[PDB]
Amino acid sequence: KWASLWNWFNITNWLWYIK
Repeated sequence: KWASLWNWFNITNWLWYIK
């Protein structure tokens, strides 16, 4: 299902900190 959009939607929180 559309449950394959949150696994990355939460990454933009820490990954944004990594970059």
